[PDB]
Amino acid sequence: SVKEFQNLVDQHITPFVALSKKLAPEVGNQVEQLVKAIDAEKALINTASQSKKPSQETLLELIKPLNNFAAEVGKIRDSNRSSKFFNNLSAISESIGFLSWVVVEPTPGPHVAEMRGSAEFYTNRILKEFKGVNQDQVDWVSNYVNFLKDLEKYIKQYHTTGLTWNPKGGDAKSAT
Amino acid sequence: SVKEFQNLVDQHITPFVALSKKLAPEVGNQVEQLVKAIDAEKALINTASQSKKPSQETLLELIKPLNNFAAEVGKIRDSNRSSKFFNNLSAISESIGFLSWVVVEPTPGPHVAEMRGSAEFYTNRILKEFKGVNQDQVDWVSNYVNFLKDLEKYIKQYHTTGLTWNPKGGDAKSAT
Ligand SMILES: [Mg+2]
Repeated sequence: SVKEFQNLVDQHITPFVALSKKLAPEVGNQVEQLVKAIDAEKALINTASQSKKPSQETLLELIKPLNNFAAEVGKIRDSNRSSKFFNNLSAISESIGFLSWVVVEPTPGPHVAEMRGSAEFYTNRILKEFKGVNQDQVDWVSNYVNFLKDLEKYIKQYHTTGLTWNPKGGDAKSAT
Repeated sequence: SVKEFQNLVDQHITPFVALSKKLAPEVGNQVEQLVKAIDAEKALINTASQSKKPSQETLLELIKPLNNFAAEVGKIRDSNRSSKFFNNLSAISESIGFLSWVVVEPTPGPHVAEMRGSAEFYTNRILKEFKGVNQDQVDWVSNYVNFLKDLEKYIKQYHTTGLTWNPKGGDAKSAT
């Protein structure tokens, strides 16, 4: 259920947001958009639990808010090359497509795993630089990597071959 | 060497530019920014061939042009999610960090290979959709993927553990 998705946010994203704001202002701002995107994703999982799978045309419309937060995540990073936190900004900007697992079938889990590999290329740099030197950096990496690992496990149990829609539900081309 | 780098460009990038412009205007526009970045990368190779390795502060300034065109490649893709060629846009935007091999040590080749895996995640989608249907899409993929594979081979041969500087050269910040 959606509570299991929120449990992942509570466990990993919560502390991650705080560490992000503590590390640097532009990392905090980029992660605020990731959090807004994650909230939108939770809402789409809930809508899908209540609705018949929509047409491809309708699906392309439902994903728009997510893609717009992804544009901003990428813009903040690409415009901050001269940040002392560029590897942190990259870990997120180069793996924000994990959000698109909701329109991937039959491999939403592998879609997230691909994006975790891209995040890790940068977070491995952060650990090499900061292990034993800045515990906030180390814990920031742990929270994001664990979030992606646990998101893949959530997908594998609850949306194994694709986001779970409801064949007896209402029309997705709706909202509230 | 500068001439061998240009040879990669002639073999793979030049026909790729023609295919891009032919496929869609936004793909042609994104690829023209990629070419400007490759032109800047060739010039840095030339600079390094004739200059002593500069300070870390100076290296950060020398790569700004490259990074500026990379930001634009990303911007065009992120702004065109309505493109009927989004996988083509993503193959480039998600791998444009291959350009940064010029500041990576001792693993510039693995750096490009990591970016090639990100490009292939998207080009494999293009091939699955278009092999047997649109030879221009197939050839577009082949040229980009072969440019990255040949670039990794070029790095292995001429800049194995890092871009080659000249310890008996001039100042990188200026020429003759
Ligand atoms: Mg990007």
